[PDB]
Amino acid sequence: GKKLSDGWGYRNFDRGFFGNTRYGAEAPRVCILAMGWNDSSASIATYRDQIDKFVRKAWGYGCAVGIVTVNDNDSVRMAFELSTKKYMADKLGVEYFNLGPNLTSASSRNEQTGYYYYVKKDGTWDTTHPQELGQMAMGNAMYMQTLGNKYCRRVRPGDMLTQAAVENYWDCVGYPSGTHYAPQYVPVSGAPALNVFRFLSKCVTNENVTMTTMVWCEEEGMTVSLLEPWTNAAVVGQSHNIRVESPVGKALFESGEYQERNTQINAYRTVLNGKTAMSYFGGGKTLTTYMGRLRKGLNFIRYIIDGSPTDAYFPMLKFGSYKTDGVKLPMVRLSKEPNMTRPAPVMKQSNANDYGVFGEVLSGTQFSKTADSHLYNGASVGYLAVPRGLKKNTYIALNYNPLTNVGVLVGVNAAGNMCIGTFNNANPTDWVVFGDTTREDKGFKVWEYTSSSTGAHTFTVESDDGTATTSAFSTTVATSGYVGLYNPSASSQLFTLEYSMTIGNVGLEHHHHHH
Amino acid sequence: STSVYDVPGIVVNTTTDNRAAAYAFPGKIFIPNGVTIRCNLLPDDDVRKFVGEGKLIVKNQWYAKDHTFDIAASMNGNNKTVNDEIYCAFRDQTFCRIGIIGDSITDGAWGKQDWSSPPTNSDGDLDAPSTYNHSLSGGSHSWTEHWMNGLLLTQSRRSGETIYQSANCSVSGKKLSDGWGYRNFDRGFFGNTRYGAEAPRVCILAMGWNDSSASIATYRDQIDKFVRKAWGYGCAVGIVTVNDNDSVRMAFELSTKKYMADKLGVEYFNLGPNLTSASSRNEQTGYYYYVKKDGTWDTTHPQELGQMAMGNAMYMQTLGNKYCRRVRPGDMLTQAAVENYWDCVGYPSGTHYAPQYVPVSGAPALNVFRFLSKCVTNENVTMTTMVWCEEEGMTVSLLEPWTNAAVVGQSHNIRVESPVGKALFESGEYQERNTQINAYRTVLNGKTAMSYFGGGKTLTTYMGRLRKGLNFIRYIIDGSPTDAYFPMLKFGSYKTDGVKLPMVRLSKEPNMTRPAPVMKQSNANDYGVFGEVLSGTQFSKTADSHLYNGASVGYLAVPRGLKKNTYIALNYNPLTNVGVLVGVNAAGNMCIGTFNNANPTDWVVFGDTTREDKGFKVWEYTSSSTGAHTFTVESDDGTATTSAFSTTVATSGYVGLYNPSASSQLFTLEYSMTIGNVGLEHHHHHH
Ligand SMILES: [Cl-]
Ligand SMILES: [Cl-]
Ligand SMILES: [Cl-]
Ligand SMILES: [Cl-]
Ligand SMILES: [Cl-]
Ligand SMILES: [Cl-]
Repeated sequence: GKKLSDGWGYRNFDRGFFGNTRYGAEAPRVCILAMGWNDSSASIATYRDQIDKFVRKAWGYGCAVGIVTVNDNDSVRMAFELSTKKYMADKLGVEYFNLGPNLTSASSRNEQTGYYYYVKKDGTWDTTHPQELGQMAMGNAMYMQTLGNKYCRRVRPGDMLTQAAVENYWDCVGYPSGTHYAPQYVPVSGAPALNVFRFLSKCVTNENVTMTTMVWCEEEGMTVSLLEPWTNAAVVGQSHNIRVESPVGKALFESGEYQERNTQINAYRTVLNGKTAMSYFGGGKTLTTYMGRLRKGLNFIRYIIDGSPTDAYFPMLKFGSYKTDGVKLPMVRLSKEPNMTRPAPVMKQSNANDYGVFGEVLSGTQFSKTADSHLYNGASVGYLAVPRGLKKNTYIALNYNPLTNVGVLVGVNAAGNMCIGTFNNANPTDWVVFGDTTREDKGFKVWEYTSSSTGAHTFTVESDDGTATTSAFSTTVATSGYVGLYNPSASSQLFTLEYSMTIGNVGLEHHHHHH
Repeated sequence: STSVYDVPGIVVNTTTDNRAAAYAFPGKIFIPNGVTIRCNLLPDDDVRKFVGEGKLIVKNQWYAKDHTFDIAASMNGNNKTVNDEIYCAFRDQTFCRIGIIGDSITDGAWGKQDWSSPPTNSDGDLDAPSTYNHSLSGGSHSWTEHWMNGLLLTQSRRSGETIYQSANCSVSGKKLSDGWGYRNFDRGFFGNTRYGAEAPRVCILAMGWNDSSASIATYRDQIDKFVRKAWGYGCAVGIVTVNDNDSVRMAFELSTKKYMADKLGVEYFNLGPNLTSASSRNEQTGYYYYVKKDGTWDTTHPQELGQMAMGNAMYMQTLGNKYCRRVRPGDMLTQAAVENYWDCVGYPSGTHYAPQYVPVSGAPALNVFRFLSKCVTNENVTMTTMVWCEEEGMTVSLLEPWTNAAVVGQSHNIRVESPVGKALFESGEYQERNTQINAYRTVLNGKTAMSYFGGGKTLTTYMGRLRKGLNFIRYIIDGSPTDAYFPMLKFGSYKTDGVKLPMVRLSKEPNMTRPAPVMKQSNANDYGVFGEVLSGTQFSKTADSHLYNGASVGYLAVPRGLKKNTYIALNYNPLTNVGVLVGVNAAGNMCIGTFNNANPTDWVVFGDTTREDKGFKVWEYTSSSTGAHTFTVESDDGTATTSAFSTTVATSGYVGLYNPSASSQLFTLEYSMTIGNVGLEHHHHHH
């Protein structure tokens, strides 16, 4: 209810800063003039003079002065603010800020956000005084226009946050010591993926850590994936997890009079949450976790490592879009050379484009790689179709990792049965054999699911004639990779197939009985 | 400088014309603060003769009138700003005459094929005295007037009053190096009573192209001279580069006009980039933008679409900056702060209505909105907005959030034009060319879903592709409505729009009484009204209708068929519990029907009684006549077919599964909705 035209802001500069010993009883190092909305009946000239008066008082007392417009939701106020606060900021040579645009973005995400941003507890409409999420979106804009400008990366689909200059973007606080650790760059080798990295960044903590970062999404519909580049001495079951909040701010108090409303809004802010792949598969690995959708504007990312680790490595983040993420291999028909001892990807890119660790995880192409796990597992569906079947001793490879030479095989063995197994840097020793011995050149489908309990990739194979089926194969070893072909037979053979990995969020069931 | 009191021949009063004495004196003249003299300056007289903080009384050479020249403003700048004046005029609702001094491009070539220059005398200068208005004549379709169009369309959201008007004093072949722009400042503005016979509130210097043989230093000095004259007479000065299509001119413009704009502290504008975008959209736009009526190539004087694209850039760099949203695929324009982006003019009253925010409920979609914006009109309305597309290949969808008391058949329609401007005159000598170019501008047009399905509903309409740059969106509501609600707009891409559900195999629980979507997102991501309409994913929703209906194809495949009393749901709306069912009934026949918040009472049953676990496809089409969604079902063995099902009730929703049987069952399916534009037929005979 206070106005700049009244002289209230000018007077209470003294009373507010000099008169408050908790505020230091002195001029503040930074002084922000944020008034404007109340005064629209006052002349442009009048208001300009009041701004001049205010700025020079603050200048004289040693303050670094800024001027900020906080809201853009009123047609006339926008023009007024431009002619006074923006005008005087330029003329006086003081920094100008507008939080309005980001409020508009956050509040206009869909058909429901208008409620969350502008509807008061008494059920009335107010775009002048935004609700909790609105106040956060404004603060987020102010952060981006200050420290965020150099310390927060602006991202679009296709971008990656790597292990380089992590100290710019990440912190690493230990629990319970509360130590803020400093990143180190160490050379890594002795495993194919590490030889790709050459160097990773880490902290030596010997305790649980919380690694946080922020990114600014330039577009709606964006997504994020997690790379845990070296799971060192981790043990399966530890509570490693990750969480994304957007918009960002001081969390509402989960207590008091408005505990329910506050819990509701915080939950709404939390757009992603769950266990990482490391929690499923343990140490000595390099693992990828699909997470899901982000929000336009500022996103807060909190990453927890459990089990009191000696070394804690910073993760990398890959950004995509929910409109294109997945794996999409349209129908292809191609021959492969005989006497192979190693599966080969159906569709390759240049090594400069993808060296097979993280860059093409669920990127949604004919070149894409699956992920080891999802934040929301047991909700996605891998699908392979081999319409004209396969020759004997000929197989399709699923989740094949050319770097580690590990993947799943499915096809027709020498005896003419269907079979599925784990190619673990050698021909499988865990073959699951099924159906009659006449499976050559007969079509089948393969469906892949994941367990939200174990992280295991479970496979169901069904011949088109309905005679040969199995779901008896499951793996926690060949959990991600590319589609490949394998021809260990003595003759060149044709392979016809398509593959698609569809991402889901709500868990789905896929069981039926023999009846 | 010399003090004015020491200069021979000067008389310090307000009546004696000190002009002859002042310019007979060879040096500069200092007039102190608070002191005014009469100096009847002639248009060629260098106003930099005077320094200090005094004032001149300057007689109008064409009307019985005087003008004040402020030397302090001329010497130090007046701190006025083009944007400041334009935004101030919007807020204060005061008149804002915008004057432009320029050359051929700004004159209006080739904004319309019958373009002509302002009248000029035998000396080559603007006629004065004058009642000429270029905007109503040969320069009616210059980029300046398209710029005005954008301003006036933004102004329309407050009032019907025409506060933005141009004074385009631009003549082809004229130069700044000659001193022509400096001289004709006076003649153009003072000498024209239709232009107010005074300095304009805004003054734009748009010259540049002609002068490339003149020195950088020479040209800088001419800009300095011009700006200070305009400063002294009270103008908010801007400098604009209009074209970027010449390699050498770009560098020249940077070293003079951009350079001096920064040094003098006046706003700088470049319309070039947007011209480049619009003109480089594809392999054919080069013709539309740069080929003259005589079949020759000219990238210096763009055609009609080029002039509009330039004006659009100028609008974006002025009022458009706060009053036009910049969009990319994924963005939505909602019901919040519509007054910033929309107007609402009634017909025939011509009233400009003000938006109201009212609480809504009593229907699932309204409970999602909680609040909508509307106008109470009791008459037909036209709602217009503009958006700026940051990318090529973008699309738009329409949401009509509450169709209130609408009746089926009313002519509600929507139209998109891009680039934007004053429409070419559909008459005269170039009626055919003009009609052609306007049609080309109009990138989308057609009936809305409300026109098909009527009142008491919430409806979505897919529209189609937009253009990079400024897009004009006009929305008409017919049938004299009491309430008119503002629509929301969702933006996508033509490369990804549709519905795409790859092959999925999943089981569902027995004894359901409600279909359930195959693939869900979080409620925060999509609450099922508008956010995922044709977004092109496994989560996406279909639309009730298209601007271009009867051109798209829904496709469902159920390769391994279905168990008895088990169905796939199409267009299922979980909010209203409404959708289409197709599958195998308890008797073992195929069937299709409308699940209207209950099991269907309109079942269409066909085929023999052995359809269990036998594959079928389903094809969905729309009528451009009725808006109805018509279905064709065909079993893979060819024995069971029907096209006898049609709905105007279950017109949009998600893919779902329905298992009312007593056992858990597997469902294998894929679905795709492909958007088309040219209408297609899909009928065959039993022969
Ligand atoms: Cl207030
Ligand atoms: Cl006020
Ligand atoms: Cl100056
Ligand atoms: Cl004459
Ligand atoms: Cl010219
Ligand atoms: Cl020249």
